[PDB]
Amino acid sequence: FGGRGLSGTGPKAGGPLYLGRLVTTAPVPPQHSSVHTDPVLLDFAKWLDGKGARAEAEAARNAGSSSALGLDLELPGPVGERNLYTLHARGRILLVPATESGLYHQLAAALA
Amino acid sequence: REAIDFLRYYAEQTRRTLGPGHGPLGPIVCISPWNFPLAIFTGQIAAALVAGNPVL
Amino acid sequence: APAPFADFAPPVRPQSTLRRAITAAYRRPETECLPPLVEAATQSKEIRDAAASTARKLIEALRGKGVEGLVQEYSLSSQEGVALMCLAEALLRIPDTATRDALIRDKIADGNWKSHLRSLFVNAATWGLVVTGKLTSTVNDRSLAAALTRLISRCGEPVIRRGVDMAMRMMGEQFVTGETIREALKRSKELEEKGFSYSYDMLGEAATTAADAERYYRDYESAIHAIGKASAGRGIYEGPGISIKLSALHPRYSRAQAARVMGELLPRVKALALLAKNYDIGLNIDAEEADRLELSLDLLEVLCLDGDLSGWNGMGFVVQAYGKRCPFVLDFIIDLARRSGRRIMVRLVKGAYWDAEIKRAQLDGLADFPVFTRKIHTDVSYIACAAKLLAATDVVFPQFATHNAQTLAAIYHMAGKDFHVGKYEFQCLHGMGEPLYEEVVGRGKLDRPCRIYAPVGTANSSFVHRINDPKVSIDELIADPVEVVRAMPVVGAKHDRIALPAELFGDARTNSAGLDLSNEETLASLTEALRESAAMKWTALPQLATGPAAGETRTVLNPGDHRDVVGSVTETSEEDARRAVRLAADAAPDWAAVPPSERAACLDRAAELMQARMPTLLGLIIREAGKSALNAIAEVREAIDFLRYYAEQTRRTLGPGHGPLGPIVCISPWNFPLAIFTGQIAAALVAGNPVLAKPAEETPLIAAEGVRILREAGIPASALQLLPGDGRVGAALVAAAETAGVMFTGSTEVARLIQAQLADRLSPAGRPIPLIAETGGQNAMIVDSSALAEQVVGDVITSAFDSAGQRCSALRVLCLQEDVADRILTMLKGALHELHIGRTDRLSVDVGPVITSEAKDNIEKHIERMRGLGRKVEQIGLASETGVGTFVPPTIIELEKLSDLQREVFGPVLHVIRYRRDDLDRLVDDVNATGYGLTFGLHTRLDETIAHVTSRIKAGNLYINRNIIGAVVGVQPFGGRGLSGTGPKAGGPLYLGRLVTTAPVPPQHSSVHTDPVLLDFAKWLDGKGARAEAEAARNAGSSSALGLDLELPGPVGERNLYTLHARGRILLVPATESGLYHQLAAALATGNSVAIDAASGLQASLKNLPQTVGLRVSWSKDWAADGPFAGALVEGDAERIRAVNKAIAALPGPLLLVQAASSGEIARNPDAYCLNWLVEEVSASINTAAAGGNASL
Ligand SMILES: Cc1cc2nc3c(=O)[nH]c(=O)nc-3n(C[C@H](O)[C@H](O)[C@H](O)COP(=O)(O)OP(=O)(O)OC[C@H]3O[C@@H](n4cnc5c(N)ncnc54)[C@H](O)[C@@H]3O)c2cc1C
Ligand SMILES: O=C1CCc2cc(Cl)ccc21
Repeated sequence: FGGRGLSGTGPKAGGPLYLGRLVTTAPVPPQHSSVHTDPVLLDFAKWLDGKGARAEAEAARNAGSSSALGLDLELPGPVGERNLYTLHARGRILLVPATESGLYHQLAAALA
Repeated sequence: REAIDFLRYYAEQTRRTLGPGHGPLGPIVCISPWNFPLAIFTGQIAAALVAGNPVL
Repeated sequence: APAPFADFAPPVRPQSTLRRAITAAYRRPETECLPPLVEAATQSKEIRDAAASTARKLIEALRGKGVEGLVQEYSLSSQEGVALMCLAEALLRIPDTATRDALIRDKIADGNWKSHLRSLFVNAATWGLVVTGKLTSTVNDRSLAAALTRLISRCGEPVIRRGVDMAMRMMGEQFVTGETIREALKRSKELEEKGFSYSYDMLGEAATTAADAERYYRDYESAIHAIGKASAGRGIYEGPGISIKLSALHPRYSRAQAARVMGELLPRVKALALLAKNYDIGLNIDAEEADRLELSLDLLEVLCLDGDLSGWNGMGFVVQAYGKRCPFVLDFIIDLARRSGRRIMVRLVKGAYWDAEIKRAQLDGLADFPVFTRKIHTDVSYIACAAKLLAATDVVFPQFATHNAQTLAAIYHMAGKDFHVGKYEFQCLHGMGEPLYEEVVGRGKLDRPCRIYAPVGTANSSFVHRINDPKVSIDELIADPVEVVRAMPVVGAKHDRIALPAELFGDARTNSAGLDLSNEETLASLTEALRESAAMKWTALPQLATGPAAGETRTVLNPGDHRDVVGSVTETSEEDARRAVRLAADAAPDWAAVPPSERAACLDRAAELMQARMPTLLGLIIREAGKSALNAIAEVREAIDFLRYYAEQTRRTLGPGHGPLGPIVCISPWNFPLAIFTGQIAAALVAGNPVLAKPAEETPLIAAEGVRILREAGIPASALQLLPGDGRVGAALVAAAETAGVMFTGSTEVARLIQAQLADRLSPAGRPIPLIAETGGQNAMIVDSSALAEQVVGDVITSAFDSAGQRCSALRVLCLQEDVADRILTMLKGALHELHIGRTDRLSVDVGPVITSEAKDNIEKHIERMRGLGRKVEQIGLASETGVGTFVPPTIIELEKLSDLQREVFGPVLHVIRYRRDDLDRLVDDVNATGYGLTFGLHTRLDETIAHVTSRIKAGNLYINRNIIGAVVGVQPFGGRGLSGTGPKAGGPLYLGRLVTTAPVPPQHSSVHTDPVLLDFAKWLDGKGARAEAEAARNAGSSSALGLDLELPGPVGERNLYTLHARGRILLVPATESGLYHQLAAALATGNSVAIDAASGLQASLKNLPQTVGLRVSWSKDWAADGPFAGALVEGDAERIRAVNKAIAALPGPLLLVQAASSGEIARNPDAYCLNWLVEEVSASINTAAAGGNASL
């Protein structure tokens, strides 16, 4: 339970991301993964590689893999009901970088 | 029931995930509403506690 | 000049009565196999009670006595358990224990596991089976990576150490008896002292190359010495033996290669048997696929009659009770034992290849399966065959391999009280059967010996699963399959949920039937039919509506041997071609008036005729087109499938409002001279159009026979005219004023010439003349380090060199991940040199000629250019006999970059490039950058790579973990994008709608998804006051089938998906603002972006677009600079449409599917622009047996 916009910050109560917010290093929640890779992230990583920013291109690819964007799960519940849980893009992320590499890392995270 | 489910859910989620590298924040202030005065009260507190934080 | 087909497939020896009885049973209906097995397996009430009691006692012992404890101790999820075992396997690839323990403590236990160790999860499908009992073909590596991170961060080093110790015990001691034969022998002493014996299996099968066969040979030879040394004179019953697989000892172990098998494989088996003889140990020949059974009998017969092997009774042979031939095979073996005086060791098994046999028989369209389809039938078969064996213990040594306590008990009591070591034995698998047979071996138990099948190296129906299932009672486990089967309503009924090959498509249509080229009766019958076909005076004539026409006559030659004259073609004059079109125009109303179901009945009758005539048609295709027998079967099957598929699609769709175009020119290629020929013509005909059939100049005879068959089936002469000849005939047909549509399959360059000719003309209704053009592909396959090299090599060899690479789908560029490139390349070159190239009237020929000398010269010029550039070129050496025809040796060329390849080379030429893992996405970019988009293959076990690659590749036909050729009608609807074609896909549901002036709604053609940019545009339209256009936009959003996602019925072990995607960027050439809005709505509703003609002057009509729509809109002054486009929408009067259609035809790159409407038509007709032609069909075929088995089966 929990919404977006004026309805709150997330993560959802009674959901698998909740405890991760209450620790300084978040764990990987159960079933939290996705085989989808954001295609713009991929385009960004190739651009970084063509630019010689090999550390950032590597970081971008790793972000694309570890992102759980596109997760699409059915949760156990009662008969006669289908309860679905999905991870989507949040929207537009404000990036406040200080350095070029910081910007590449933030952009990779947001694009992924 | 919702309070009970929060307790057991966050307990199981902890058993599935939390290890020594997932350090706590420290004291967490949990401010709850009057419309779910047990369930949301318990859910926030249980989550903060089981993640290793003392709760106000 | 050798007489055609005189040496097609002579058997290894004349088939004895006993051998013919085996062959007769090959695919015998299950209801006919089972009654005699029931009768043979019947035992007395007293014995049945005694057996049920013994089986109960065994099962009670079993249930009253690893990975699951680990999962419990650390609270692991299933994915965590699998991921842990994959980690442990990887850590065990580190040889030095202290080095591994340091890595765990210092790097792995701290979360850094990816940097220190190819995906960790390449074998996760195996570990998944271990952990969960469930099999997947591919691996969710992102889930496993998350799970591994989670479990390490939660549990740390202790869980890793426990996982490592568990995997080491399982892989070193439970999956195998030992990593080496010396180790396996050391570990066998314990159970040999308790009364077991051993048969060692040096893990080895399916040799791909001569070098691999030689490696397996020396593994067997070295093992025989080690086992014989250890046996130390214990003899064949008390002492250990060896088991071999014939497929390990020769890379071409098949009936088609029987001469090489007898000449090259047999001496190797003899040499190993001679060594086993000198040590007096057992040497057992394992049983493999059903199409190798009878071939293996020829080896068994020679060996048992070879006097050099006399005095030794250690030769053994497996027979599989799940096979319908098993009792007849046993009759043959028992007789062979009597004749030879050798006491043949006969291992009775149920069988290990069940899933693969079901899939293979379905793929091959054969009459029935060579195995039973109900497990209980295999159990009855087993017991029946045990009865036969137990009656012959004086001449054979039965070896009852089973883990099923009920099966065991039935046979134990069937055998009765008299026993001595050497009379018979049981057998079981190492690390699986010992708990059961610990209750059997030894004077304190049942006092019967058991031989353990011992591997050596580095299913809810199963007894082993059911024994561990608490919901399965002992009563269920000791149920007598013989009496259960006897009591069924139909004894031997096929399994309800498995389709016979003929019924693969259920009520939709009848699957075409193939021929079993491993069946000696079929081969003998086919030899005669093929020879007879070569004595026929095949002709092709201009067959006009008014009768055959006179013309210039030339001979048609076998491309594999120009001395072999196949027939005569009389070619069509340009004047008669033009007359044919006028005759078709005159006859068009009469054919259009034949009701669609009757037109479809013509197609169905032609399919029956082609099916009946298949053997004769095969012989013609083999000799006229240079095809192998197998490829000719596939081609006739495809023609049958087209006929039946388009007939069914007609019955599903066509009514009187779907008016025909008029005369359709069908230009077909030489590489599928019957199937593509038939498919184009059948579709046009059944859509109500009269057809001018222009076959390739190289292959007119089979075309004439196809027309003869269609006319015999009821197509009137005026509706189907045959116009043999060269491109002048094709050009005359295309240019004829009354030509209303063209279906072309051939080169992109000729398609472009046709498009330019058609651009000058409009239909009677003022629309562009439809062109369906299927053209080339520069087809790639990407292979990552998770793929199985042997599967890859087989699929590459087939995809690249089948039909001499003269498939439009043929594999042109193989992309190998760098880490595995050298190993796969070495195996590929080795497999290349096992191919037999020659005239195709021999079953042993793998690759035939290319079609003409000009084709040969063009291909060879490419190869020499690459060789001149310093590229490594691998070529098979050709025999001198190829000189009389036009052959190109199968060739492998290693390229530096995909850009080194600049043109489609239509021959048996595989290009290989290597890529770094991190460059996969750029590689997909480079593949797409050719502009082609026909077939594409991906070999990987990793879901993340599948999702990534298949979401980025732009190709019409995708293939996962299989070859990329032989697309099946209605299963992999065939056709690509870009330079590869206009679409719609042949053998797909959009095809017929292109051949009528008003397209029907295809079966299953809808989508509940609405393009969101369409929706934003419709809101913008309403904001601007364009209320009618907004409504039309919303209607287009609903009518669009973008997002359609279907699974098509096909064989087990494969998932065949059909999806509708956006085409790409549509060129919009509007005339009015309202026209622009309607065009934009049509394009957006189908997921496309647009480039709008800037010369329209309508820029002010798109002020203030939402950003979402703006992102999809470009304005184009220079259309050729802003492409490639994927289609075009045009508005204007007839002169404007003609001028735009001519300008679009001049655009470089792909042939654009153009739709045109007048402004008034846009206002009047909601379907002025048809959305069928604004989406792109994609077919994806996933081999789900690829991990070794079939989960759902
Ligand atoms: C020592 C040993 C050596 C062997 N050597 C070979 C060999 O050389 N070649 C070979 O092919 N097999 C061989 N096998 C057999 C194969 O590997 C399986 O172990 C065997 O089929 C399992 O049968 P079962 O009596 O143990 O168990 P069960 O659970 O009784 O029988 C399972 C078997 O039933 C059959 N089956 C399952 N479902 C169906 C169905 N729907 N319709 C029809 N049949 C079905 C399959 O054959 C399956 O393996 C060998 C087995 C042993 C123990
Ligand atoms: O069949 C051929 C080869 C050349 C060609 C050109 C056109 Cl316009 C039509 C057909 C054909």
